[PDB]
Amino acid sequence: QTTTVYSLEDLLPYLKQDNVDVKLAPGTYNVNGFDVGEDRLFSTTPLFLFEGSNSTYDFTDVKLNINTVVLTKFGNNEVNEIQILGNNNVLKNLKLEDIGTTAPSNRAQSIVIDGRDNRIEGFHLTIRGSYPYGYGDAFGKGGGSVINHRKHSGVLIRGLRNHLKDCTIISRSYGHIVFMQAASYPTVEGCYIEGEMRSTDDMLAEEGTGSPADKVDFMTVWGYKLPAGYMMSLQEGGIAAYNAGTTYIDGVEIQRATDNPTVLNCTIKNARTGVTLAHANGTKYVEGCTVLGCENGYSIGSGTVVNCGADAIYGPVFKNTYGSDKGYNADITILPPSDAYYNGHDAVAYIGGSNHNLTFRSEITEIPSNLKIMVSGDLQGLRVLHGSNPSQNNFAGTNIVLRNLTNFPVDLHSDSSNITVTSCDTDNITDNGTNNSIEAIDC
Repeated sequence: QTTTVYSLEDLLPYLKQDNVDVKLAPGTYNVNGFDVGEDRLFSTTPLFLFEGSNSTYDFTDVKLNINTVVLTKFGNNEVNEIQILGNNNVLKNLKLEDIGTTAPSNRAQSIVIDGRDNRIEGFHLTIRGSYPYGYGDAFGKGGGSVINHRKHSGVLIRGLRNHLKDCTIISRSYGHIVFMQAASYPTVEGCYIEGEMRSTDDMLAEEGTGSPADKVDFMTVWGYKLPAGYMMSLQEGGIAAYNAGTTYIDGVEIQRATDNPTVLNCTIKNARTGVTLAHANGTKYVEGCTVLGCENGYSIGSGTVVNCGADAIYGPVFKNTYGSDKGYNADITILPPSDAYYNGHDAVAYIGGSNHNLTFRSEITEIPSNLKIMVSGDLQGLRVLHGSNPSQNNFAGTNIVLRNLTNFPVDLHSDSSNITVTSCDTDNITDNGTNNSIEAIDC
């Protein structure tokens, strides 16, 4: 029943059909600029548009090389390499690599998952080609940028009950690695997700070169000159959910927030955030995850983070996003450093909002003097200085259980109230709050 094809040309008609079982034969397939045009292999974008439903596509031992010049061959329009519009499809085992670093004319996504009940499993994706590449989001990630951007993100999960499973996603592009827009019940499971980092000090060393950042005197979109002493991802979110998107399911165009996301047994390295789901609605659940060398570890707003780890070399392992955060329950291990420390945020965690139950565990004995668990206060976060992003900083925390099974110090700010703290040591706890309880635990 499986049909095997031996070229991209013979693959494309099956994408339009329902209930097919198709295999693209092992080999290397190249997509170049000359493959785009009216009489060419790819006359439209998305390049591979999966419109059928109830189909299975096997890409075992397939290497698909897409030249990044293709991101410029469709005018000033978004280019998606793969988009799934149908339902109940399974795509497996493709190795997809962007060749070169040519930026999109507008913007690009490697994979977009619409429809419902689709699964992409076992893919190996390498994302390349974006502008500007080397500043993270310092000079703009949305409208009103200081340096105008041509972003290129990895996997965009939308639709309903769509599933990214056992994939490796490597990004060397300015964009999210895995993100969700208008996705209901998305699941990310068993994935390895990886960006790369650059220090703000290395960016500031562009002074006098005539670089794009040098020409704006390093004035960030946050309203201040780029501060020294931070490590930034060149990517955006590793696994990030946003509240405003459009998706299509069964011909219906839907504009909604992401809801009910689940993230299981993923490892996320060198992204702006490990897992951020604060903007998603419904039930948020994160379990078994490992976050290494990200600017922020876990920020889900409300829900459960359990049996998860993060190191603190570049930023806090935990952050409450807003003072509106309620019901965030977490059990997070602060992992040994994956690399040298370079944490300009002066915090291992920033806690606020209300009715949280937070446990931190760690075997670390070598504690950098600037790292502390903060409950309320003025976070020295890269994007929240000098009143920038004001709702994400300087807010109160009330009625929170904090179980500090670590050697990290704790600072309870004046805006903290009714914090129930238990800690291995109470001598390194500063309490300036109201009606807080501090009790010692024996290891």
